[PDB]
Amino acid sequence: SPNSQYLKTRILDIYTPEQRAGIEKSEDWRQFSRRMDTHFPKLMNELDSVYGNNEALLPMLEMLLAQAWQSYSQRNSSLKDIDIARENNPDWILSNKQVGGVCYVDLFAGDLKGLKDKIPYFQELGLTYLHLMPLFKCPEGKSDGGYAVSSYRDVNPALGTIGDLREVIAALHEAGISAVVDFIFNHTSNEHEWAQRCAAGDPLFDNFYYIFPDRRMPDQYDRTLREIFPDQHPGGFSQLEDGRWVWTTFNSFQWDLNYSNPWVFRAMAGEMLFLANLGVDILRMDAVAFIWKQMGTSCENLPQAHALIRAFNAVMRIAAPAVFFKSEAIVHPDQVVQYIGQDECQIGYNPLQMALLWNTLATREVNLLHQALTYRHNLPEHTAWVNYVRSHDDIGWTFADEDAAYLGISGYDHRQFLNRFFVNRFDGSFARGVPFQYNPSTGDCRVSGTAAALVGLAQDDPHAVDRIKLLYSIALSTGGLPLIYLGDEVGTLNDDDWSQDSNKSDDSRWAHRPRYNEALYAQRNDPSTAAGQIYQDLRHMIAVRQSNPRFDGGRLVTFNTNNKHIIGYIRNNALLAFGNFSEYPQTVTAHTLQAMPFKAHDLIGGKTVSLNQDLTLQPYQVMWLEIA
Ligand SMILES: OC[C@H]1O[C@@](CO)(O[C@H]2O[C@H](CO)[C@@H](O)[C@H](O)[C@H]2O)[C@@H](O)[C@@H]1O
Repeated sequence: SPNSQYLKTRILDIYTPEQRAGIEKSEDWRQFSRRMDTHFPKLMNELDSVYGNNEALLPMLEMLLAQAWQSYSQRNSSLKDIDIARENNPDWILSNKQVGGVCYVDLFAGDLKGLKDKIPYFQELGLTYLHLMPLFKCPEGKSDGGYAVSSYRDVNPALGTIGDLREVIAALHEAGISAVVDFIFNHTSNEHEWAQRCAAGDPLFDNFYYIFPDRRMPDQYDRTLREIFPDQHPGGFSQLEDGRWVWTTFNSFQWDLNYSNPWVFRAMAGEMLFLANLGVDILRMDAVAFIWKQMGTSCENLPQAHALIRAFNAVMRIAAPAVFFKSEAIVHPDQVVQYIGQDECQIGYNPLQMALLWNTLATREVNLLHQALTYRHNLPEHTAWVNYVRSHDDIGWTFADEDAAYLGISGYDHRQFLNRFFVNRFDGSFARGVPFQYNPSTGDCRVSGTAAALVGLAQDDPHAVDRIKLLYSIALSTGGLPLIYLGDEVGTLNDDDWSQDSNKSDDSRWAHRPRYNEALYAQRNDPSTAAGQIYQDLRHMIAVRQSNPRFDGGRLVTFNTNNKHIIGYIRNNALLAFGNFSEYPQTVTAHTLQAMPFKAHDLIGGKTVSLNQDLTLQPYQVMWLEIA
């Protein structure tokens, strides 16, 4: 294997002697050279574990590094300052000051210029992080909400131009808001040039995807492949018009990229640099679990997948230190955590917590949630969870069967219950969700619907508003970077048109992808409306979180409340949080509280509370007691 010094000398070989001398003394080169020495060993090691003695590895590597230098050289000075800042503050992601939001540019603000006009609102809300959904060119009609990319460089014309995106990102930074976008690296649309040329037989794009002559191998692979959208097609393959079959983990119009080919990594790494230089702060690593395939395995979470992401991580450490990764791994808890590491994905969605928040609202029992916060919350140094209540996707019950077994709970039976409850097919349910991907051959099913629709706000359940505050209070205080599904802060309901839109009717996820509700946002300052109540509540908690140091970091210690309906935890040994998931008053006995100070101030309600006597919480009430 070649070393950093060797490769760097060859990188400089493109310059004339006179030029070279100049570069070798430049500041940019000094920084690039230093990072090369520090991080290249990791990049080489990761790529070697995956590609081994592949003849294309060395050539691809040198091509990628030359590209990395040009990219870093061209990188804007202001971005380089951020590189230096984060390179020296790896825990910026763990700060209590961070609070994020996510929205579709078209649905929330019309277009990019329109989104720029919303920035003042984002500041009003207190956001320091904004994830904008898929912005680039995609097939018209059906594109999986933009996740079927036809071009990584050309902005969706309906949203604006690449120039508009640059301005948006610049304006976000001016507003103290990091920009977060998707890095859809597991697949492209079947209309992407690479796909067309690969399928057409262009030798330059040979093996850029997985294409088979017939069902022989597809049938063998399908013996162990999980179905993500069984509604769209069985197994993981789709048939071409010419009869061949291509790997399509998701929709038929989304073709899985072939990372067993070194040139594919190089291609995507080039796309990462492009995004990096636009000023992106965090890249949402879409479908990280699926980037490596191996006959006989589930083709998820394989070793090479992790190795590749660590390789990608190394490239940013070298050519754009400010760019961090957000892992999207909605899988088994044991698998979810493996993507999180300073050298892999510094942060990642925490589906376990999100899933259990909803579970607890249904069962009124915090057992599973307590278990999770107790044994699966804390993370390695320099990494953090992205805690959320809802997302652009359905809700999957990804808790661990093994964990549930410890508590005497049957995973399969429990999910059947949860599914029925949230789609209003259970007596007394307050939820008004919609089914998503019911798989007849497995019994699995997910749930679609907005936070408000799932808590009963559609029918005006008097407990709806409090349930929302409760769910969000936990994502906001357990430790990690909280993410607000923009629209939830005013109690936005489901979209009542998607079911009849032929481009959406077969994807119930559009039920919880409503447009900006002008009427609800116009009520956010009125305490008599649900929108105002929800808004002022969330805004208050956001304010408290960002200003109070007791919330800093991502570590927590659970507290036994001795009440199966009340969750309890302590942050920094100074903030004691209680959450009542029962629609009835619930009590934490004075006996249970004997070790606590006699009185404590509650940041939620603002009152001083007595802990030397039974503490009775109102239905769905949450308390943030300062115990130190
Ligand atoms: O249920 C309404 C509507 O949802 C769609 C689109 O996602 O399918 C979902 O619901 C069906 C019936 O409950 C499930 O069988 C299916 O698996 C699930 O995705 C539409 O097909 C249906 O009309």
